[PDB]
Formats: sequence, C-alpha cells, structure tokens
Amino acid sequence: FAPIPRITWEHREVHLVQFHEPDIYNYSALLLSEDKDTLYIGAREAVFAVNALNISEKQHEVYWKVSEDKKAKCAEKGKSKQTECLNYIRVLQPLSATSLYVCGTNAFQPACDHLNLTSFKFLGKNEDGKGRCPFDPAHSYTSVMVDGELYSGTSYNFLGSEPIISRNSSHSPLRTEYAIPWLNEPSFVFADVIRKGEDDRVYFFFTEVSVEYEFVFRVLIPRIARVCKGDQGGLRTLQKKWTSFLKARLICSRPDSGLVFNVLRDVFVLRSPGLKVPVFYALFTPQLNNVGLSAVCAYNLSTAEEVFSHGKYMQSTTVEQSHTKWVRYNGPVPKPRPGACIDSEARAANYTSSLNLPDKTLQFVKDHPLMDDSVTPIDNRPRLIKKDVNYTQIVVDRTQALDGTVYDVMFVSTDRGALHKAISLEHAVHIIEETQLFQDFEPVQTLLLSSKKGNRFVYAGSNSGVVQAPLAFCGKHGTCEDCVLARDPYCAWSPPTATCVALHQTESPSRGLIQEMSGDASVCPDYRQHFFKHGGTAELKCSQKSNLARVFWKFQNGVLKAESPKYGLMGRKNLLIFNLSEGDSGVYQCLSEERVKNKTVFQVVAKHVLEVKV
Amino acid sequence: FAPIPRITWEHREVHLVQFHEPDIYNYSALLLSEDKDTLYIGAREAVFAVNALNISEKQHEVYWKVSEDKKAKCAEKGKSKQTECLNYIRVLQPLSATSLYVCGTNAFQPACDHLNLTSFKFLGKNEDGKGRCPFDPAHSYTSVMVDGELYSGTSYNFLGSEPIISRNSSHSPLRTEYAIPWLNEPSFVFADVIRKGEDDRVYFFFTEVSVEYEFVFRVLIPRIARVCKGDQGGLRTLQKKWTSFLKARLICSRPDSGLVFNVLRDVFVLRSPGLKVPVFYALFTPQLNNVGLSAVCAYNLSTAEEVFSHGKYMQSTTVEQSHTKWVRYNGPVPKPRPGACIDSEARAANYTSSLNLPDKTLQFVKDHPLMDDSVTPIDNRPRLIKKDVNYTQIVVDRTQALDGTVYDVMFVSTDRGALHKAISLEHAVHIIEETQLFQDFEPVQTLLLSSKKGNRFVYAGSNSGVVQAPLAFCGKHGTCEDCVLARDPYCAWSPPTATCVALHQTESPSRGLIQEMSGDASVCPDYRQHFFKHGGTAELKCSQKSNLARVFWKFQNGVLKAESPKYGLMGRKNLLIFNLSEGDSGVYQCLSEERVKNKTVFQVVAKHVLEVKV
Ligand SMILES: *[C@@H]1O[C@H](CO)[C@@H](O[C@@H]2O[C@H](CO)[C@@H](O[C@@H]3O[C@H](CO)[C@@H](O)[C@H](O)[C@@H]3O)[C@H](O)[C@H]2NC(C)=O)[C@H](O)[C@H]1NC(C)=O
Ligand SMILES: *[C@@H]1O[C@H](CO)[C@@H](O[C@@H]2O[C@H](CO)[C@@H](O[C@@H]3O[C@H](CO)[C@@H](O)[C@H](O)[C@@H]3O)[C@H](O)[C@H]2NC(C)=O)[C@H](O)[C@H]1NC(C)=O
Ligand SMILES: *[C@@H]1O[C@H](CO)[C@@H](O[C@@H]2O[C@H](CO)[C@@H](O[C@@H]3O[C@H](CO)[C@@H](O)[C@H](O)[C@@H]3O)[C@H](O)[C@H]2NC(C)=O)[C@H](O)[C@H]1NC(C)=O
Ligand SMILES: *[C@@H]1O[C@H](CO)[C@@H](O[C@@H]2O[C@H](CO)[C@@H](O[C@@H]3O[C@H](CO)[C@@H](O)[C@H](O)[C@@H]3O)[C@H](O)[C@H]2NC(C)=O)[C@H](O)[C@H]1NC(C)=O
Ligand SMILES: *[C@@H]1O[C@H](CO)[C@@H](O[C@@H]2O[C@H](CO)[C@@H](O)[C@H](O)[C@H]2NC(C)=O)[C@H](O)[C@H]1NC(C)=O
Ligand SMILES: *[C@@H]1O[C@H](CO)[C@@H](O[C@@H]2O[C@H](CO)[C@@H](O)[C@H](O)[C@H]2NC(C)=O)[C@H](O)[C@H]1NC(C)=O
Ligand SMILES: *[C@@H]1O[C@H](CO)[C@@H](O[C@@H]2O[C@H](CO)[C@@H](O)[C@H](O)[C@H]2NC(C)=O)[C@H](O)[C@H]1NC(C)=O
Ligand SMILES: *[C@@H]1O[C@H](CO)[C@@H](O[C@@H]2O[C@H](CO)[C@@H](O)[C@H](O)[C@H]2NC(C)=O)[C@H](O)[C@H]1NC(C)=O
Ligand SMILES: *[C@@H]1O[C@H](CO)[C@@H](O[C@@H]2O[C@H](CO)[C@@H](O)[C@H](O)[C@H]2NC(C)=O)[C@H](O)[C@H]1NC(C)=O
Ligand SMILES: *[C@@H]1O[C@H](CO)[C@@H](O[C@@H]2O[C@H](CO)[C@@H](O)[C@H](O)[C@H]2NC(C)=O)[C@H](O)[C@H]1NC(C)=O
Ligand SMILES: *[C@@H]1O[C@H](CO)[C@@H](O)[C@H](O)[C@H]1NC(C)=O
Ligand SMILES: *[C@@H]1O[C@H](CO)[C@@H](O)[C@H](O)[C@H]1NC(C)=O
Repeated sequence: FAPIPRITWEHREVHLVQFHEPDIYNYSALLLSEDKDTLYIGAREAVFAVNALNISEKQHEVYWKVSEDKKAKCAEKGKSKQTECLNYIRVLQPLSATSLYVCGTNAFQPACDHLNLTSFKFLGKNEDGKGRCPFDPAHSYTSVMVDGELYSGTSYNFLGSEPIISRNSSHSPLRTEYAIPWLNEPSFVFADVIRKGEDDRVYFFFTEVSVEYEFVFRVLIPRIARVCKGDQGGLRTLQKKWTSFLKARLICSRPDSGLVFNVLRDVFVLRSPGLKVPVFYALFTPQLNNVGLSAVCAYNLSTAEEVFSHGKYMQSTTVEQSHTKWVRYNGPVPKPRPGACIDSEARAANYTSSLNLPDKTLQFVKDHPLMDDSVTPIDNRPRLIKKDVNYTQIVVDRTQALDGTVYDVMFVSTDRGALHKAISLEHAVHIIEETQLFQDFEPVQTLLLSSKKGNRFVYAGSNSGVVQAPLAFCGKHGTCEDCVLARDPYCAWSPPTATCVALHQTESPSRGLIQEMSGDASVCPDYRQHFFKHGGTAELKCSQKSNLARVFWKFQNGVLKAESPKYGLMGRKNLLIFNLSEGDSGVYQCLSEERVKNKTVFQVVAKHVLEVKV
Repeated sequence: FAPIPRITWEHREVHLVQFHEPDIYNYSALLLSEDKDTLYIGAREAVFAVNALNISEKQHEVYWKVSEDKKAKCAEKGKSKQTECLNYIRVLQPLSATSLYVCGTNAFQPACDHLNLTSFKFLGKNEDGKGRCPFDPAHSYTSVMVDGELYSGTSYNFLGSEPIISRNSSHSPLRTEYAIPWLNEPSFVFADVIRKGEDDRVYFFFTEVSVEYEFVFRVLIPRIARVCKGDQGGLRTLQKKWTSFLKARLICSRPDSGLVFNVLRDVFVLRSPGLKVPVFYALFTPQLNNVGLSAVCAYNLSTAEEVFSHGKYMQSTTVEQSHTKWVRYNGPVPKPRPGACIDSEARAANYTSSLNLPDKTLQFVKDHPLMDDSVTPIDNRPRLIKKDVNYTQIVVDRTQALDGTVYDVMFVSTDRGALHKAISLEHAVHIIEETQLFQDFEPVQTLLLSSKKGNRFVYAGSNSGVVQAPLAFCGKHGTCEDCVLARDPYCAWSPPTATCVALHQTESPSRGLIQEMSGDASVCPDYRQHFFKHGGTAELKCSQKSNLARVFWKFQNGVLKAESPKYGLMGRKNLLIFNLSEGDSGVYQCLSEERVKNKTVFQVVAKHVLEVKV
C-alpha cells in the first residue's frame, strides 16, 4: 500500500484561486478553450466563462433555468421539485471556434442547445437530448465530441432502465442493442477518440454487472470498449446499430494480497509528447468490502488493441436448460473479422463500409460483443494502491526531471475535497504532497489538467464551486535539504536566488541547479531568543511539514526526554519547561528525523536561546 | 459497523492471571477437566495441568520433545530444523476419567499417545496419527472426541495436498473421498457432535475453494457439514467411506453494503440452558480486500437441519465440453434420502445400517455432497460487523440481566492479544469493554469459556503463554452512574456495599440492586486541593475510562476554553493554567459528556480547589 502524503497543505497555506456563483451549485462540467486561457464551467442551471489564469475573474455568464410549470410537471412524477427537477448541465463540448454544444437534464426532459460564444447566449435550438443526456442528475453519463458528432454513453430513458452508447450523427445515427450481452446495467465513466487505411476508434469505459462471473451477489466488472469512427451500421441486420462494438474486462488487482478493484471511477489518457502509444490511467475502487480503498492502474493502448484485434471472443451457452453461462469461443471466426474497422484488408476484398459487410460477420459481432481475454495493466499490477482514501478523479502529467528521468505525475482527487500528488519512484509509491482544495470537504466530482507552457494548472469541480491549483508549490520549501527531500520532479533548488524553484518554469540556469530524486540532501552546501521570569513556564514552538518525520528536543547537546515534572510536550512538537531556574538557561534545539531509503535525515527545525531572569 | 470498545483496560489495570513455561512456546491447545478446576495446556513439545482457578499454579508437566536424528531427518526434507521440525500438540482430547488422547506434528511424523492423568506420563502407545493430526504446524486441523472415537478434519499427508474428514474408529473406520466435489482445498475451523430413533450428528466447519462460484481469482466459501455418528460406510461402493457427508454454504453478509465475509475463522456452539435448539456463533473475515474486517454471524441449528433434510442438492454438469459447472438439481431424488441418517423411517423399510442402503442412494450422495441452498444467519444478517480489527476466536455466554432480559455475551479475541466483550443491544452492537490480554500483542490463537458457578473464566492461548480473565470487572466502576452506563448485563450497583457488583456471583440482595441496560443513570441516588506559587503553572489532572466520552473544563461556573496564552490542554484531558495571578484561584471542574440514546450524560470527573500564593 502507498504511504501517507509526505506534506499536507491546508487551504490557508497555499495560493488557490476559487470560483462559485451565489445560489448556483453542482459545478460538474469543465471545458477549457483552444487558447487554454478561458475555462468554461457547466453548473446546475448555468454556464460561465472564466479567466483560466485566475478562475475568480468571471468573464461571461448564461443561465438555463427551469419554468415552474416544468418543475411541477416533474414533481407530479414523484421527483424532488427543488432537487432533481432542475437543469443539470451534463454535456459541455466544443462545437466550433464560435460555439459549444450544451445538454442539461432539464426536469427530466433532456434538452440540447448551441451556446453562441460571441454573445454567451443560447441559440434556442431546443433539441431533444434523449440518448445524448441523462434525465436524472443521479444517472451516469459520458460524452466525446468527435468531428462535430456527439458520441455519448448514458441512459436512454427516465428510469434509467435502458442504457445506450450512441452517435447523434444526423447522416448516420448509430446506437447499441438493448441486450444484456451488449450492456448489462452499465455506469458510464469515460470516453475519448484514439486517432490513427486504419480508421480512428472511439473508446468507452464503464462498470456493468458481469455475465462471465457468478458469486454471492451480482459482480460488477470494469469494461474497456471501442467503436469505429467510420461505422454506418449493418444493411439487413444491425440497421442503425454498431457493427464495431467490442468490449473486454479491465483488470485492476494484486492477487498475492486478494485485492480486486472491480469498480472503475475515472480514466485519463496520457498523450505522450515522446511515446507514440497513449497510456490509459484508470482509477478503481472495490465493489466488495470498500472501506475505502483506491487503486490506480495504467493500461498500454497496444495491449487493449491486441485483445480487440486478435483475442478469442466469448460464447453464451444454454446450461440445463434454463440457465446461461459464458465460455471462451474456440470455434470458427468469420472473415472479415467481426467488430473490426474498415481497414486496408477489408478494402482489398471490395468492402468500403459496414453497410457492405457479410451478414455472417455482422451476426457474429451482434451475438459476441464480449472478448475472452482481459485487458491487463502495464507491469501486470496497479501503479498505486491506497487505504483509508476514496479517490474520485485522476489526471497525469508526463514531466522530465533535472536528470532527464521521466516521471508520470498522478494528481488524484478525494471524496473530501483533497488532491494528492503521487509518482511511482523506484518500485514504490511516493505521495509528494496533499492539498485541501475545498474548505468544505466537498467531493471532487470533476478534474481537468492544463500542462501547457505558462498556464500549468489543475481545475477541480465540486457541488460548492471550482478550484484552480498549480502543479507544484516549490516556493513553500525553505532550505535546499527541504527542497531536495520533497522528491518532486517539478522542484529544484536555486543557490543564486536562495529559493526552491519550479524547474521547467523559472528563468534560472539548468546546469547550476540542485535536484536528487534519491532524497540525498547531501548535494546541498549547508536563534529565536527568549527571556522568561524565574519559576515560570516556557513553550518553545517548533513545527515542520513532513507527516513522515518525527521531532525530538535537545538541550545542552543531549537528547532531552519530555517527561513530568520538569518537561512536557504540547501537541507532540512544542517543548514545555515547567519550573524555570538558573540551570534551565541556554540553547534548546528541535530536531527532525525522517527515513528516505535505509538512511535517516536529521534536520534542525528550531533553534532557541532561553534566558531565565532573577 | 460496530462502535469502538466503550472502555479499554490495560494489562496493568486489571487482574489477569498468566501462565507460560520458560523456553516452551505455541500454547495452541486448551482443554478443561470434568470438574472444571483443572485446565490442561497443549503446547509445542509439552503438556501441562494447571489450576484453572489460578492458571499460574502449575500442577503437572509432561514433555514430548523430538530427537536429533528425527529433527535432522525433517531438516533433510528441507524443513526448518528449529521451527517446523518440533512436536506441536494438535490433538488434546478427553479419553477417560484417568486419561487424555494426545497427538503432535512430531517433525512431520504425526504421532498419537495416551496421557496417563494419575502419573502425567505418556503410555508410549506411539500410534501413527496420519489422518488424525497434521504433519505441518502450518496446516489447518480440527478434532472432536465422540464416544471415545476421534472425529478429525485435517490433511492426510506431508505436503497438505490430500485433505481428510475421518473417523479413527478401529471397529468402523471411515473417511471422505479424495475428490473436488467432497473437499476442494479446505482449511478446517471447528467440529462438534450435536446430540439427539434419530441419530446424533458430527458437524464440521471449514473454508474451501468454491465450485458453484467463478470470479477473477478462485473464491473461498465457508462450509457447514455433518456426518451421522452411526455411519458404517457403503457395502459395494463407499467402502470405508462416509455415506452421510453433506455440506452447504455458510453465508455471512450485509448486501445493501456489499459486505461478504467468505472466510470462516472460528465457531462456537451456544448450548442454551433454556433454548432446546443450539445456536452456532460463527466468526468470519472477507477473502477480498481485508484490511481488516470481522463479522459475527449466529446460525440456528434448525435452519442448517432444514437444508440437509429437505434442500435440493447441486448437480455437476459438462459445459462445452471440457468445463464443469454446478447447478441446482431438480431431478428425481432417491429414497431413502441420500446423506440422511438411519432414522425411524429407514428402520421401517428394513434398513439397520449404511451397510444395507441401496446402491442408488449411496451413488447419489457420492456424486452430490453439495446442497443448493445456503445456510443463512438468524435475522438474515450478522450480529456484529467491525472495521480496523482482525478477530481470531469467539465464545458466547447466555446471561440473564437483573430485568430478566437474556443477553448473548460475545467474547471476541484479536490478532493483537485483545478481548472484546459485545452484546447486540436494541438493534445495535454495544462493545462493553476491551482488555489487553497479552502485553506482547501476541495473536489469540485459541479461546475457551467456563461459565460454571464459581469458576466463571475465559482462557486464551497464544504463542507466548496463556491468560485467565473473569467475565466482568464490575469493581473497576466507581460510581452508580459509571456502573449503570457500562451497560454490562453482568454488572449491577449495590447501594448498601457502595460497590458495583457482579450480579449472579455476589451475595447482595437482588430486589435492592440497580441496573438499567438503557443507560439511564437517573435510577441512581446522586475536591483535590492545590496551592501554587504566583506566576507559576498548574496542571490539573483529570481522566475517565469511556473511549466514547469527551472531557471539557469549567472555571467559575463557566465552560472554560483551553486556548493560548492563559490556557492549554495536555493530553486532551489535563488542564494547564499558565500565568497564575490573584484571579486564577478557585474551583476548577473537569466534566465528561457521552451520548447514550439521543440524550447526553454529563458527569463530574475531577473537582479541584486551586489557591495561588502571594
Ligand atoms: C506499450 O506497448 C507497446 C507494444 O509493444 C510497446 O512497444 C514496443 O516495445 C518493444 C520492447 O522493446 C519494442 O521492441 C524493441 O525495443 C528495443 C529497445 O531499444 C529495440 O532495441 C529493438 O530493436 C526493438 O525495437 C518495440 O519496438 C516497441 N514498439 C512500439 C510501437 O513502441 C511500448 O513500449 C509499451 N509502452 C509502455 C509504457 O509499456
Ligand atoms: C447539487 O449540489 C447541492 C449543493 O450541496 C447538493 O445538495 C445536497 O443534497 C443532499 C441530498 O441529496 C442533502 O442531504 C440531505 O439528505 C437527507 C437524507 O434524507 C434529507 O433528509 C435532507 O433533507 C437532505 O436532503 C444536502 O443537505 C444538500 N446540501 C445542502 C447544502 O443543502 C445536491 O445534492 C447536488 N445534486 C447532485 C445531483 O449532485
Ligand atoms: C431456531 O429455529 C427454530 C425452528 O423453528 C425456532 O423454533 C420455533 O419458533 C416458532 C416461532 O414462534 C415456534 O412457533 C410458535 O411459537 C409461538 C410463541 O409462543 C406459540 O404461541 C405457537 O403456538 C408456536 O409454538 C415453534 O414452536 C418453535 N419450535 C421450536 C422447536 O423451538 C427457534 O425459536 C429458533 N431460535 C432462534 C434463536 O431463532
Ligand atoms: C511458535 O511460537 C514461536 C514463538 O514466537 C513462533 O516464533 C516466531 O517465528 C517467526 C517465523 O515463523 C519469526 O519471524 C521471522 O520471520 C522472518 C521472515 O523470513 C525471518 O527472516 C526471521 O528469521 C524470523 O523467522 C519470529 O521472529 C519468531 N518469534 C521469535 C520470538 O523468535 C513460531 O513461529 C510459532 N510457530 C507456529 C507454528 O505458530
Ligand atoms: C452569434 O453571436 C453573434 C454576437 O452578436 C451574432 O452576431 C451578429 O450577427 C449579425 C448578422 O447575423 C450582425 O449583423 C451583427 O452585427 C452581429 N453582432 C455582433 C455583436 O457581432 C451572430 O449572428 C450569432 N450567430 C448566430 C448563429 O446566431
Ligand atoms: C444531432 O442529431 C440531429 C438530428 O438531425 C442533428 O440535426 C441537424 O443538424 C444540422 C446542422 O448540424 C442541420 O442542418 C439539420 O437540418 C438538422 N436536422 C435535424 C432533424 O435536426 C444535430 O446537428 C446533431 N447534433 C450533433 C452535435 O451531432
Ligand atoms: C470511503 O467511502 C465509503 C463509501 O464508499 C465510506 O463508507 C460509508 O461511510 C458512511 C459514514 O458513516 C456510512 O454511513 C456508510 O454506511 C458507509 N458505507 C459503506 C458501504 O461502508 C467510508 O467511510 C469512506 N472512508 C474513507 C476513509 O474515505
Ligand atoms: C496410570 O498411572 C498410574 C499411576 O502410577 C498407574 O498406577 C500403578 O498401577 C499399578 C498396577 O498396574 C499398581 O500396582 C501401582 O501401585 C499403581 N501406582 C500408583 C501410584 O497408583 C497405572 O497403572 C497407570 N495406568 C496404565 C494403563 O499404565
Ligand atoms: C485409532 O485407531 C486404532 C486402530 O485400531 C485403535 O486401536 C485399537 O485400540 C484398542 C483400544 O481402544 C485396542 O484394544 C486395539 O488392540 C487397538 N488396535 C490397533 C490395531 O491399534 C485406537 O484405539 C483408535 N483411537 C481412538 C482414540 O479412537
Ligand atoms: C488486519 O489483518 C491484515 C492481514 O489479514 C493486515 O494486513 C497486513 O498488514 C501487514 C502490516 O504491514 C502488511 O505487511 C501485509 O502485507 C498486510 N496484508 C494484507 C493482505 O493486507 C492488516 O494490517 C490488519 N489490520 C488490522 C486493523 O488489524
Ligand atoms: C485575480 O487574482 C489577483 C491575485 O490576488 C486578485 O488580486 C484579483 O482581484 C483577481 N481578479 C478577480 C476578478 O478576482
Ligand atoms: C495464585 O494467585 C495468588 C493471587 O495473588 C498468588 O498470590 C499466588 O502466588 C498464586 N499461586 C501461584 C502458584 O502462583
């Protein structure tokens, strides 16, 4: 299990910019512009444009509030008039340079519209968002705009009994089948297009009730799925339906410890400036006995692609003679491959679209959407497993250290408004710091990263507002030792400026900078006076930031024992000399000790010169 | 989830009698005599007889140490010469008035013998305990002596690859089949005879790899099983094999919370003086994501009896065409019923023993040992679910309160040498107290209850020694309020003696005693002076035992705020007045507040009269 966050930053001790509109709640949708300087917020009954560099600067505002006759219609359907019967923005996507595509629950009448960016006024397109947007603010939902066409995963109805992964195309509308083999009680988590003869694919991530597994209760299972951008459906069968829909198990577990995380919470696509293949960073929690635990598994796209392209499918079979069981299909697979895209191979066999695929192949995919092979993580284990924390959303920044060693920086939000910064150091997790983003411990519902030159920020939304944080707080570190010991690839010590700087931001010289991810503060170069009355009591204040260090006191060059009657420890860090007399005068030193590898790192926290009067 | 233990007793603050022999370890077997005054301890390479009333009084001792040629033989087989290659006592059972039946691992040569009680010397019977006793001190094991015949569940071999539930009878030896349907990687937990035409039954409890369930990893499942005392095996088939072996799922879970506890740790049989039917109190932990959690489920014997007597069996089937799946069997069941005992019905159809049962019935049971129905707990939920605690063994005492309301008192041991006392109050768990039995936090391996008049004790064994504790510490409670607030059915307040007494032990008058399980201390009838120097500092000590209460201070009839500079709180309970002056003199009161139901209970903990000198 991952250790405790090395340093805890109170909302008070760091520079965090906040945004909220009075009487406006549920800041669940976040979208930043092309230029990255304008962040758009989708809340309950409102859409805003804020300066992404200072979220507190409100630029534009637009509302989409529900009428009383629509609220009462919703309430008459036994829903909560002042809770669920309101317009929760669920779809906030780029449409053009001059517009956004917006959908809201709208007292259970999913409605879509175009937000005119030049005016920040809605165009009144008033489209029926049934299938595109959920009815209930409680229902799961995911959407990705690909080539001005919305690819959405949510419920097709009011009750949330009909799930749907569909494309609102207008030219070629396509949707999933309303069948258990296709989708079995899913809870949508994330979707994105993975761009390139070879066609683009639109991946979907969700948790659904498993068909392959049987246990005491119904077992959930994380799913990775994909569809082909060029899909047009089948001609005779799969009319207006996906022909390219294949899914597989997403497995996040440490078995030598019986830890299985079968509930997917978030998915982030690490788009490597260097690496040609994207890495999905997926966030999971266990369905069973969650108390709570969180795990972060990283999946190489190539792995998943290997399953969808060459993996054996699963067959459903009748078993004695009213039951259905699912097993590996070892029978003959049709050609062209069921679920495959219109690639170079297909085009050679005179196949231009799904509309001209053989009925043999189309029937196969319709009856075999599920793959036998699981999609496994890189190094076949989670990147991080944490206890006593319920992680909510994830973002990852691939950063180059001073050394040139590349670290994948994990920003993980909690259900209590906190953000953890973690890196997988040499075969062990290091949680650099934790920051309390929300003073009200509101769970971070959404998280969004901008790693772009200048505007390097993380944006977190909750029901109470939005928070803007940098990727590091290098300046909070006082000494070179403190700067190095942090083991943050973002932070380096600058001897000329006598400040711990943010490497890859500051205008300090690279060649003349200090950073050691080993934590060996050895690479570094290197008195509060008091006058108290006789008989009186002294409180010598001492504090440090490491949650992984312990402090001890020293008087007259010896390790002082804070025991009654002469001594006491107030708050485990502040020394208390009780009965002051001639001999108590002199130097009192507060020291810290923290283990890095095998070695211990002692640091002098406080220096005190106590003088007792006569 | 169950709250935290109301009061924590340090090993220091309670009267606990301890026993251990220098250089003797692993005190895993405990057996008390008929008279209940002599407790026999089975350790590694030794057996002792101690006064059960004062375990520290060693009465008798006997050793059974392994020879160097036997240790070296064991070590040559790649085992640990100074760890596993020693005689761990595994079987410590009553044989007669003048003898005990003892088996030890014996450097992987399971050996049995008779301990002559009149001499406390072994008889040298030197029986081969293969099947009766495990080879490895790591292997699971269970045994019950029924009518001078040992019924044992353990491994049949060195590697622990062959499991076995068998009867060392001499007249009619019987054992299980070495087949997955019968036993699939079991870990034995407990066994006992459930006594009465109707035959007696010998129940077995264990955890084994499930055949009915399929998940990411192999799923374990707790099992309740039984065999008939009168079994003699089959004549043509099941030659020297159990014909009465039936098993079923033992289910301990809260599903509205996704909590499943599929690993059985201990089983206790509540033999009710009043209730005609015994209740099994079973202790479970989860296989998946245990961090750790413990649950206590109580099962009514009648329920289990209903499954074994009328439940539909499970069939194994071939599925496409190399796999095996298990489903409910809805086909024709033979008569006499497979797995049933030789009852009144069978005897009418001229069946005297298993040896004369039709081959039809015998073949059925051999191919269908597993039942389709699960054995569920009373009120279909656990009696207790606890987090942050790994419970090891359980005992239950059915006790009558002053009111006459019967409480089933749960004594639960932990893997850190602690004992919790819990009762299921009105639809909520109340953990009365917790006691640190082992100063070395050694896990309690075995637990044994003597609820008998006079000698009312709990005996706990660990690798470091044995501990003797009473069932209550009524005397530790100071006031009537404190006595009542404890909500311990064992404790009552005595106004004449001004002491909190143990109801059903003391010679105090029943009619003139105070006890309220509601916790309403309203039924009850109803100054440390200091003189400190001017300018000096005062520490006003205040403490109480409730882990569920918080203390606040009062000065000059007002709730004082322990904030800098004038005030401070040392250890969250001790008040610190910093700069003494004329006005600081007077009465300082430490008060406690604890919620019972809705209401708060304020109590005056400490009274102080502080006088500041001039
Ligand atoms: C994600 O999965 C892809 C799929 O294989 C990984 O890519 C491949 O990794 C292998 C492993 O070495 C490469 O093979 C060879 O690399 C050595 C190293 O220099 C080279 O000397 C050999 O001549 C050969 O090229 C393979 O080329 C490479 N292919 C691609 C397209 O990347 C990828 O590394 C995985 N990424 C992660 C983070 O797991
Ligand atoms: C949108 O944001 C608002 C802002 O907090 C969320 O409001 C909160 O709603 C919950 C109920 O869903 C309130 O909890 C209470 O639950 C008990 C249980 O029955 C009920 O008896 C109480 O009357 C109350 O509803 C919570 O107090 C409330 N917060 C505030 C400040 O009023 C809202 O739930 C969010 N909606 C979504 C879809 O996230
Ligand atoms: C354990 O399971 C047994 C199996 O049923 C339970 O025993 C039975 O409980 C029923 C429930 O009432 C008894 O039926 C009736 O009880 C009422 C109460 O006075 C009486 O007025 C009716 O005339 C009738 O007797 C049934 O007789 C009883 N049978 C036996 C053998 O006990 C038992 O109570 C369960 N114990 C626990 C702790 O769950
Ligand atoms: C019987 O009781 C003794 C008394 O404590 C138990 O002794 C303990 O045995 C464990 C190993 O099983 C020792 O732990 C260590 O494990 C590491 C891991 O490789 C190893 O490198 C060390 O050399 C050592 O073996 C533990 O220190 C030891 N306790 C003492 C005081 O020596 C014994 O395990 C118990 N046997 C059974 C079957 O319960
Ligand atoms: C989007 O909003 C802009 C903002 O007004 C609209 O711009 C006006 O467009 C009309 C022609 O249609 C011009 O005559 C006005 O002078 C424009 N005003 C401004 C301030 O630019 C634009 O038309 C809107 N687009 C749509 C589709 O409604
Ligand atoms: C969602 O589907 C509707 C259904 O057609 C699309 O609506 C058409 O939109 C185009 C402009 O993009 C208009 O020219 C057509 O006249 C519209 N027809 C109808 C019937 O509405 C809509 O554009 C789709 N939206 C997205 C984001 O894909
Ligand atoms: C982690 O999240 C779980 C829920 O997923 C929390 O468990 C709930 O805690 C509340 C608080 O009293 C209880 O009322 C609920 O009944 C609990 N539900 C379940 C399923 O346990 C858990 O407390 C959280 N823990 C941490 C460390 O974040
Ligand atoms: C059990 O131990 C007792 C203790 O000695 C044995 O008792 C002796 O028995 C012999 C006859 O066999 C008598 O002559 C001795 O006088 C007895 N001595 C005592 C002290 O009682 C007894 O024999 C042992 N039982 C077995 C089976 O060996
Ligand atoms: C375990 O099985 C052995 C096998 O027979 C039993 O041994 C017999 O024990 C009786 C006395 O109980 C002797 O009279 C016989 O001569 C013994 N025969 C053999 C071959 O040993 C043994 O008693 C059984 N033990 C238990 C506790 O049931
Ligand atoms: C409860 O028991 C579990 C084991 O069943 C403990 O978990 C182990 O804790 C040690 C301590 O560092 C680790 O080294 C092991 O790797 C852990 N194993 C597993 C499977 O988690 C757990 O810490 C115990 N917790 C409590 C509160 O008793
Ligand atoms: C932008 O941030 C600065 C930094 O303190 C602040 O002074 C300024 O008022 C902010 N702008 C707005 C509109 O809040
Ligand atoms: C029995 O317990 C008493 C109580 O203190 C003790 O004094 C006595 O020595 C114990 N007996 C033995 C043999 O330890």
